[PDB]
Amino acid sequence: KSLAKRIYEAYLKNFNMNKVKARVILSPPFVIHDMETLCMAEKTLVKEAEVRIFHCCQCTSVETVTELTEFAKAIPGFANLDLNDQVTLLKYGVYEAIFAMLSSVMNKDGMLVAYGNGFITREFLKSLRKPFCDIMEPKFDFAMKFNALELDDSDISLFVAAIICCGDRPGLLNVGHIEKMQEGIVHVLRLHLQSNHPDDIFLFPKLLQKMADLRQLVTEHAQLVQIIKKTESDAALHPLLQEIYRDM
Ligand SMILES: CC(C)(Oc1ccc(CCOc2ccc(/N=N/c3ccccc3)cc2)cc1)C(=O)O
Repeated sequence: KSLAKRIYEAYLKNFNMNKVKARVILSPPFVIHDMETLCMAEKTLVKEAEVRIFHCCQCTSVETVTELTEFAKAIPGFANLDLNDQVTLLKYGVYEAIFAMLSSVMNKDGMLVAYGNGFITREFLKSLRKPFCDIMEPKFDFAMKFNALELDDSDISLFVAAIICCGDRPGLLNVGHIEKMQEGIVHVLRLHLQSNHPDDIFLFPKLLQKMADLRQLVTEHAQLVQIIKKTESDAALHPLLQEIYRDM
């Protein structure tokens, strides 16, 4: 199906980091396993260590939104939608996509950061004071079960495309058409999963469960976000991310 080929190529063009790239790397990355190694990484690769780390998260968040936006625009049909719908889908979709794609750079030990040249451990993140330690853990939890599906980039591209073109985001104008868009993408995905993962012909419905879990993961994230907004002064939230979260 040509739709699979376009989305995949759009995803390779638009996402600087992808799974095969991240796996080749994890197969020489710098390891932030402690403060001493944190500071060293802040010398080369990119105020409390905690809020520093947080700020780095926001930077990465913003870059990925930009890339998701550009990826969206390259999805057949997307640019032909009304603007308020292009905005709506992105608004409600970026964080599900972000956390789905975050899985590609996480193993049980930690996650790649600084465009791949850094690696921050899961443990070191958990050692952090509250609530900042509660930020990455649920994402690591999601990632482990997600990576267990062993999707590749050709799968993930379609999965992210489906997250984005989602007929049930609140406030859509042309729902009928967006439903059909999603149907077409979901269709490509299912068949693609059937040819690319014959060993689990029910991998498709499992990914639908993943979608549900992403919606719940993100909801919980926004709450922790709202907590950190009200706890820590010195942890300012980037106005772009703040706009994304507004009335979400
Ligand atoms: C508030 C915010 C930003 O929440 C999020 C938190 C995490 C993520 C996923 C990406 O997370 C990262 C965490 C740490 C990173 N550190 N990189 C370095 C580099 C050098 C030195 C120290 C750390 C990078 C990514 C997404 C969102 C949100 O709601 O957007």
